Amino acid sequence: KIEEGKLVIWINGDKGYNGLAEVGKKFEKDTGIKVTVEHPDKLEEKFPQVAATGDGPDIIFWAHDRFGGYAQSGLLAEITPDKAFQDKLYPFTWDAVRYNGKLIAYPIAVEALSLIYNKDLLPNPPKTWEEIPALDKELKAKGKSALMFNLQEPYFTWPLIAADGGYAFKYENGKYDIKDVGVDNAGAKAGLTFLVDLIKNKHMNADTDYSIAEAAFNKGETAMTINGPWAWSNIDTSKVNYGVTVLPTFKGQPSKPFVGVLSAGINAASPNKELAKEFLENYLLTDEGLEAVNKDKPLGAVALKSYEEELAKDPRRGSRGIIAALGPDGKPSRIVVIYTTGSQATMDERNRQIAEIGASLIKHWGSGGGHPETLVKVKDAEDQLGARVGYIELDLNSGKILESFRPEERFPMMSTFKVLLCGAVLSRIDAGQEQLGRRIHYSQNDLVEYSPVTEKHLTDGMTVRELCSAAITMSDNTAANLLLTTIGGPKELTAFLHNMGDHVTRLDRWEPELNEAIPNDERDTTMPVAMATTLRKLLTGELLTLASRQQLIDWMEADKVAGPLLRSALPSATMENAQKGEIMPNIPQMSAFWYAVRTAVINAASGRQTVDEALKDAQTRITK
Ligand SMILES: [Zn+2]
Ligand SMILES: [Zn+2]
Repeated sequence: KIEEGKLVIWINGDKGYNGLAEVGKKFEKDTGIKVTVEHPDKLEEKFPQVAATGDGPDIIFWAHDRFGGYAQSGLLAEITPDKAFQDKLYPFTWDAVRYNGKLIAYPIAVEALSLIYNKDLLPNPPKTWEEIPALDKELKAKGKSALMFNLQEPYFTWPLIAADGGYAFKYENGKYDIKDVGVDNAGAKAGLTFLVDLIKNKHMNADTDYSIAEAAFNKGETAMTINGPWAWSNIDTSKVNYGVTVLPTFKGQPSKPFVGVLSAGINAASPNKELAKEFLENYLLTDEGLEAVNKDKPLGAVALKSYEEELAKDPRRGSRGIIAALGPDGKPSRIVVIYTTGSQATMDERNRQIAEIGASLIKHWGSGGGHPETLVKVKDAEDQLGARVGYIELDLNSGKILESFRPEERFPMMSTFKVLLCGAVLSRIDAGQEQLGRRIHYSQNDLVEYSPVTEKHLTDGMTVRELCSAAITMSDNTAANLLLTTIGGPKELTAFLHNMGDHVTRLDRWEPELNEAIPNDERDTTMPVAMATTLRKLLTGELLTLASRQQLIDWMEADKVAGPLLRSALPSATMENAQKGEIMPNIPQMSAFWYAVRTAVINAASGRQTVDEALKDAQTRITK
């Protein structure tokens, strides 16, 4: 059935098939094997048909989502690359091509929508979705519009719908639960409501599809569009002075686009599995291989770290203190605490220094922790910032201090107290005294400075779960106060810590007053060693349940990713949108998702159905 002795490749017409062919000639010269590149019609639908009969191409290129439907039947082969190669790619790209611990494909490129804006019409793009209506009113006066994108398809509309808590299918442990769908939740409804209101207020049109949006932006008629790298060439051709940036926020939370991982899967019926893995590992997944493909058709962002760093260069309220659990894709094994002080340093300077300590930590991981170089970088941090730095690196399992610097001096906790706060919250949940979905209502007066999520939920309210997430990940100050009120205030948090053996850490004040940090003021302070030990008691033992531990870990993970610690260690517009987005579920049940959600959006857009009933009907359709 399948030719013995040569490689046949199936890649889509929109992708750089001619660029992959040049890599095919680079392999042909070195080995002496005829590399064929074919682009047939409906290749993602033809592959289930051909591979089932013991036939088909050796290597298939497609987004990872359909690849789950091949691993179920048995059409894809297991992938065995060494860590010497698995390190060269991003840790999340592999988790997109995993089915039951197995590896079914090599990740090549990452696809995610981004905000594209005309620099001539709009030099400074909006940071939030909420400011777009008033910006559209500004631009209509000049015969232009603010934003035009494909409203017909769920994929283009999802980033906004999912932003405030929407999801396709729940991912827990590793398996996607086909019964837990989040297209019906309050977050999804708020998201769709905003879109519908944009349509109702005539900032957008219900008829706008892919070609109407693309032509309107490329002709300079609209200031913004929403698209992926597959559209970049048409804009280059159009000669519009354009930038690509992070999608706007909605209710203080990032837009949540679907993440496609263009992947190269090896056919299970193929007799050339080893011959294909050589071409993919040693030829394609190199700087030179990706170069040829990216030249033919821009891939956007790539799976190979060395080449993404090069592409990221293309021109087209922070943390004084930090707390992090590292080695996280598997159970975290280390706690890091760092505090910076003084009124001299800018946040960019603070962030730069924290990143350098982070970069130093990852460099010497698995070496046993506490490498002399990292202590040098910490001392260098105190130096450059012109004020005391506190630091501790702790092994989560042993409780052993791997490194310390000013471990027993007091430092203002500031935003780091919020993890301890939500630790107390989850403790009341475990006991039956609290529910993560209990909604809390509040007024304008409750709002303090630096409250990006809470200030957009005045009419809606917020669940305890949303408050903890906003407090930790978005550092929402009002959120922390509202959570403090639930447990009884700063004295109760202090009482909670003393009851679990931490007699150092103290919270005395509310937000924003707890942030002021008067020199040597002992209010709202901790020690690096106190904080790390307390964090350890919360993340090990029986102080929280497994479910609560995992949730505390998951809040901290998003905080660590959004923060400075990992910036210089593992650093694009496509990539940054993908990092805050949703990995597209690799199940055939996704077909039911696409059908129902498309119907829901066109019905809510037209006024055929209300937003509530349109998404209820969609939810019913999925879980049927
Ligand atoms: Zn919300
Ligand atoms: Zn005490």
